[PDB]
Amino acid sequence: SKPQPIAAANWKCNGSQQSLSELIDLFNSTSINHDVQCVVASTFVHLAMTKERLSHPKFVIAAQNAIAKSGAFTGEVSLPILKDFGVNWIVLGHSERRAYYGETNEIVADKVAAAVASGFMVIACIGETLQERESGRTAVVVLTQIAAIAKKLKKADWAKVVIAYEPVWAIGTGKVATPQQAQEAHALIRSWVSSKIGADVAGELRILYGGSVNGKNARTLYQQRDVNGFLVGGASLKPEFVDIIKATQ
Amino acid sequence: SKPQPIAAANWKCNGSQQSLSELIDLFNSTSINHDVQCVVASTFVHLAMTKERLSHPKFVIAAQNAIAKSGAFTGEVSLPILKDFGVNWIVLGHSERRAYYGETNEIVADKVAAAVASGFMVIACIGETLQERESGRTAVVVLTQIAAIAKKLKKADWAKVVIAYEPVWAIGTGKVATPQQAQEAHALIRSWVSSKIGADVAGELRILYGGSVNGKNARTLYQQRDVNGFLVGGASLKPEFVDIIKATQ
Repeated sequence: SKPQPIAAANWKCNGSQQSLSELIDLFNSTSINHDVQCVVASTFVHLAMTKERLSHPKFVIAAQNAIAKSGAFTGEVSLPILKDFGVNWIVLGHSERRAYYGETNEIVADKVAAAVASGFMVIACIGETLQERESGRTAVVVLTQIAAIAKKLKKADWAKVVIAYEPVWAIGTGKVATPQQAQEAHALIRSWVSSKIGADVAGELRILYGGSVNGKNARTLYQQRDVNGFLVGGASLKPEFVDIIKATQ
Repeated sequence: SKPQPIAAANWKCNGSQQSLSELIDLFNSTSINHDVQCVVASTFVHLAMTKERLSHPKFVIAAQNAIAKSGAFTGEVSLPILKDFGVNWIVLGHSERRAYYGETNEIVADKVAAAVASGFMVIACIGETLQERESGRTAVVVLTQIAAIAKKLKKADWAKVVIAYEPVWAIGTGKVATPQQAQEAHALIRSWVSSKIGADVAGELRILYGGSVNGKNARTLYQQRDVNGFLVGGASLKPEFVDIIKATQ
């Protein structure tokens, strides 16, 4: 059995009014006949356009990032401002933020906890780099990451967490991940949850894959045992995203 | 003579729909009988609300931050997305970003240049810390900062630049800046522009003060020779901001 799958569009730092309104239009015309939760994470700027125009009832909108408290933090957006704006989903600890914007395990854990304390649904990203994969440190790394997040949550909190596995080693490295490798990483995450938190938490937990998914490979990836959906990059800006959602049947 | 003054509200990481719509309402009811350019810099989230509801023709809206190019930079907003959204003003290199988010002189300079290349009006922030003020390194520091920005611009570009002086040494340190000290820092900036760029550029350049301004001290500060307005923090969330604008007469 699988828990309810998730198809999440990570638009990243992209979009214009025209192009995004067109995409939201396709989305609104789409028949989604099964139980999938579709999630659109736009830039802070486009949240209002998005919120207003996406009318399809299988789609929720999400923010790509946030900080815990409001205040003197010029240029940043806090969880409280997001909640007031009526945004209940968030992406946290994405690899790009970990690589470029100084987010350590500890910072991610803290944000996830704040988000969780305020009532958000979080997609928490984890993943190891090339050097880590190569020296055979995959399990150590990913589990070290998960445990940092886990260290801040209560068992009940897991109901609001969704984990996304990013194969950093294969993103921009000229390396390629196979479905089997994706499965081997997700099975590692899920066993840890099982032993450490509980087979109850472990069986309900969604684990999304966040490597390269396109409409061609999506189905083979979803077919794997421990894959519950996708955190999609590039293809989420294309009509092809529709094929990715259909792949979670 | 003074160039046209600027009253800039830096809302920082703050605001809710209700409180901000109330504030924008006061702003819309306000008689501003002289030549001042009022600038409201809200969070990325509130840009649309702001843009829609501020109808007063002496006010422009601005973003608190941005990165140069669109792309795979989860959680960030680029200049091109801002322009498409119709935002032509930006705050860059604010002290909070320099202290917390890794912005060096060089990063600031690059952003200012991109912004300028795309047609924005930039308020570029500069300022020295306590340690710097204390060891008597004020001139070295500030001028080092300005020169980094200046190194990337063409003389014509100065028409889009506004400089804000932040007395970092006096922000959260328990130290207090006097109007005379503010004047001594602005005169230093302006002389540098004069010698280095041209007395033409120097005489048209707005230099805003960005320390603590409230409605009580604003007039004494504006009275100084080289002060052309304010980059206001805290008081910009209060009705008192109206008194600050009136102070630039």
